[PDB]
Amino acid sequence: QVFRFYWLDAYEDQYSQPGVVYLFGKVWIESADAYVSCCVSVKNIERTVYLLPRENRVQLSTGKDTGAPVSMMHVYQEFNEAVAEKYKIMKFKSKKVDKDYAFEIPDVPASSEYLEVRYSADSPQLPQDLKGETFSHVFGTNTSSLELFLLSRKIKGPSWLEIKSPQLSSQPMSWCKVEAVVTRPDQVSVVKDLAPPPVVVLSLSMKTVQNAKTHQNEIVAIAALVHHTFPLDKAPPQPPFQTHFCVLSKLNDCIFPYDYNEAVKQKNANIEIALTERTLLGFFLAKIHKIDPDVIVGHDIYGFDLEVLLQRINSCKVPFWSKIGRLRRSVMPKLGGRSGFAERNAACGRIICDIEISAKELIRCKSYHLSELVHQILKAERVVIPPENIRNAYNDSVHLLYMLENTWIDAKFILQIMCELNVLPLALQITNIAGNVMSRTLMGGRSERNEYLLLHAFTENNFIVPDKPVAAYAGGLVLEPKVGFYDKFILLLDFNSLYPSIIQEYNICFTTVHREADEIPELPHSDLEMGILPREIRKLVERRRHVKQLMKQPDLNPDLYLQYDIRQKALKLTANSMYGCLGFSYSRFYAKPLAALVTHQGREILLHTKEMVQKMNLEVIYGDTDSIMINTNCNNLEEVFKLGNRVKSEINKSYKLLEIDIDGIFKSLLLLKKKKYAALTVEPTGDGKYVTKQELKGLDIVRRDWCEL
DNA sequence: TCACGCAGTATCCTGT
RNA sequence: GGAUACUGC
Ligand SMILES: Nc1nc2c(ncn2[C@H]2C[C@H](O)[C@@H](COP(=O)(O)OP(=O)(O)OP(=O)(O)O)O2)c(=O)[nH]1
Ligand SMILES: [Mg+2]
Ligand SMILES: [Mg+2]
Repeated sequence: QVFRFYWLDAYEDQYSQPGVVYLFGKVWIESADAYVSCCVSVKNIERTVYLLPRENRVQLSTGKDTGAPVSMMHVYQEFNEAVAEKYKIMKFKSKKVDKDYAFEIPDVPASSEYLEVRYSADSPQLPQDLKGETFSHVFGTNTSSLELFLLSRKIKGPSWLEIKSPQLSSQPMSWCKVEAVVTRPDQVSVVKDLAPPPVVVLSLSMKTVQNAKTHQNEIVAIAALVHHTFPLDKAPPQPPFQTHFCVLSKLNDCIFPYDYNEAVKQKNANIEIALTERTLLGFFLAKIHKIDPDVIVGHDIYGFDLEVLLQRINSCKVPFWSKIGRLRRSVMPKLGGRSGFAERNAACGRIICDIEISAKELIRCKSYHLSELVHQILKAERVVIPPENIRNAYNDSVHLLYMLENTWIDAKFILQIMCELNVLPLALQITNIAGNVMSRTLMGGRSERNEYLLLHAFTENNFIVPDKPVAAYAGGLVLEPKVGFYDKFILLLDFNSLYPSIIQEYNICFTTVHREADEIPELPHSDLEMGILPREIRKLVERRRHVKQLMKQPDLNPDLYLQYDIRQKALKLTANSMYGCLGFSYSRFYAKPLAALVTHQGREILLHTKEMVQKMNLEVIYGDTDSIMINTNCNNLEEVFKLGNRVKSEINKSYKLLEIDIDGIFKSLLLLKKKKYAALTVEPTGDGKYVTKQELKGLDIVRRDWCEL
């Protein structure tokens, strides 16, 4: 009876079905002794709102303070008599909860006794600014259903969930193989310490042609590579694809060169030849339904691939468009909108991986075209089929087969790139750390991840989170450089996780600093307890540190090492974003004061460090917001290292959690301008010997807007 | 429906 | 005064 399944994606429709969340994932079946797709519909996720009592009764804001003390009974009576009837709410359940609060709404105390009202999602929605006579504010009016489910059930990222007493479905509701319905959200729980299951993956590449008359792109070939046991916690499987399927359709005008039959006969039996685009799209939809991939990967999938797929399906009236997704629906989502949210909805329940977004997030390249990505990652050369030659290729069997094989090779390249960067395992790790949905993580961006991280952190610690929204401050300090050429060892001292360590050390948090709705707030007292933001930051930092320790293992494979490096970078960025969102205008946690303070402290720190170095009678020639370059004026490497250690210790002696380390020893330096220099980093091998590696920072030579020559 | 912060260097244009 | 790029942290 207990349904144990691994959940990968969640989809909700705020307008069609209120209070229903469609989780999708994998379940284990002994009859087939394998893993099959499952769709669980959590129902009746009741709206929860919090009412804040007033200290003194106010005559509907007309007579102002009246002097009558207000208790929870007064608030409940006011809600039951006036608000409920006015806004057409039939049935609700109310209780009292003591909750804390520290955010950007004034007159809301730190810890207050709120009245929590729970009522179905079918009823209307109370206004945000609703003010009565006993309560001064209402929180949670527009909270989404998925957010409520995830936060209430403490679900963070893909994981194993147990459902008690599942129910079947009166009629089919999904294209999966197993379905269940949960009548309450309390029946779903998370079970920890279990391995992720394998997930099917389909890498697809399309080749189209632009019909000038309609200016609409028409599909002529599709290729797909499918793996049925792709892991989410281990290295990619070699080879990266198990099976494949290719479909080729004749254009609306041209005809085959009277030899396609023999060509396909002698080539292979896995190529399906169709005569009309309708048949091609139908066969593709049927194949997608049969394979049932949990991850669909491609290049420009959000931009061109899926948009053109849906457009052609609509134009050709191909039956059963919903096969492209995992939920059976009648009305297509509206074509348009920013990014690919319409495309995401069209493929609801199926994770979509655009290697362009992941490449932009993970690595840096001059261009993110497929050719450049293959050149830089896989180190291979990809041939390009001119757009004007695809149409003319329908004149010989050899050329058409070559076109189809080119599409196949493009799909293989996409899958190989996906495997190389560890897009999927890294996405899973980031999602688990943050707590968002995996599709959101793979769509790119940083705001959502930190938003959900802080949401979970605050909800777990008995807080009322804000309501979703419906050069502004000083930054770092860049010391004036002594531009020139230095032929002696240059010692670079860099701080470790500067801003996160500042947040931890000085205890900068929402609940610690006293903000007032553009001046730098005072540092919080040292007699308080560590807040939520510091603790979370610490966690992230520790994760990164552990990864670095792994990177330090001796005799490690190159590729694996690189992977670890990428991971480190990701985590660092996450922490930095946890800082930066504090000054993000459109963030759910806009706390510009706090961020300002952070930066200010950083500046102070740098200043102090510089002063100390000068008190040691050394020379300081550069520094960018956490670093100092010292002209050792020496040529004995060992001695330089000694000095490093010395100053390092000295600096550390002033701080508890902050740390400074030797970020590099430059044999020679060419310091041109602020944030523009070159050097020969010294990597010691042992016995006093060392190798030199060229390093450039900010020079035009490392910019993409100049001719390669 | 979206989207991390700020400091800094380089190039180019201002008619109806 | 403005506009367009992309480095640094
Ligand atoms: N908001 C934001 N801030 C950043 C980003 N990159 C760097 N910073 C800021 C915050 C960092 O604490 C500060 C110091 O830069 P670093 O590159 O030396 O990183 P950090 O010291 O945090 O760690 P590390 O020296 O690599 O161990 O610069 C970023 O991508 N976003
Ligand atoms: Mg640093
Ligand atoms: Mg000026």
